[PDB]
Amino acid sequence: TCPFYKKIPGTGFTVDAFQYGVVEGCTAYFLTHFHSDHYAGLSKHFTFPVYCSEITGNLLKNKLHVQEQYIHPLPLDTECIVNGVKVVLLDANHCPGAVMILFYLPNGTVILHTGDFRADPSMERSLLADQKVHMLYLDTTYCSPEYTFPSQQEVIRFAINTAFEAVTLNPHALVVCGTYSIGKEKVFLAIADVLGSKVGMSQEKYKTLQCLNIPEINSLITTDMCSSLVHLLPMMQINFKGLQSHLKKCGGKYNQILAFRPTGWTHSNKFTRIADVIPQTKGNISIYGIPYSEHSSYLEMKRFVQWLKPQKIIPTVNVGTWKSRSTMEKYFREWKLEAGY
Ligand code: NI
Repeated sequence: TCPFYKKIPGTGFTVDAFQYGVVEGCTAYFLTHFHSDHYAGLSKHFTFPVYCSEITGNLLKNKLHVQEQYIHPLPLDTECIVNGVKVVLLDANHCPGAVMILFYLPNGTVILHTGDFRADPSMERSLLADQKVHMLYLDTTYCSPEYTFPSQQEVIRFAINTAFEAVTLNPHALVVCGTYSIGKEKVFLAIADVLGSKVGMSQEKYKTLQCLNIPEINSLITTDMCSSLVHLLPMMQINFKGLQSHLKKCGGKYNQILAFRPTGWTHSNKFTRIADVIPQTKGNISIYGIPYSEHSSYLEMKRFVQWLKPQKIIPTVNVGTWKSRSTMEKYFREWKLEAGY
């Protein structure tokens, strides 16, 4: 049965609700982004209207074989009308194609659903600036003050500098980057760019990336692993055994692996700046865990909400324990008292 925080009141709409069969009273299903926890249940047999971004639509058609007639892509930053309700899709600064949704209800209520997001001050100058929001359904993934992390830019600078130095010192080193879903493409693309290489990957992963419009993609990615010194592997293979084996598969082209595991958060951020990060090493294999997040830090989230000043906040993450729920509600109270709303 569909939870309440996936239902938009005063509409026949749901958000990221495909794993519950036919939702009672749902006339249109919105999908914020192409991550499995959100799309789970879509397939070729789906025959209700799905509203999403252009990129998300491309992925629905090609990867899941959803039929074209049921896919309704909307342009960003554009007032559109769905079953008589004005809607706008806004960039969520999450993975490619990820959106937030603004709903303008017939009675005058305005609702923002963030989907998954990484709050940024650039959002303070989109269509949000111009009006009040009565209800915010908020991505609360990292809603606690221990979750502090660097900017994506600082993390990429660290990665590029590390990889460039390693391959310069040993031209026979291979760089590996882990992946488990779309998102975090900048990690591997920025590395390949500095080394003068393409990123080699499986045919299935190549086809996924080709679905995303990213300009100059024929230009940065390939299925020819032999001609590439940056390889993309499943995140599960980013460990000493998986990587020893990969190295075996390369037929003596390389004698060393430097691997990156972009993670959300790790407790080393509580004690260590980006510049201080060091690898785990075993033989000729080093693994760096880097804090590349596509979700708001605590402070990013706090600033977004104190700017927006919603009348009611509905959390969409960490809602399953009484202790988590209580903790988040206590922060929301603080934020409201400090900002004067
Ligand atoms: Ni996500």
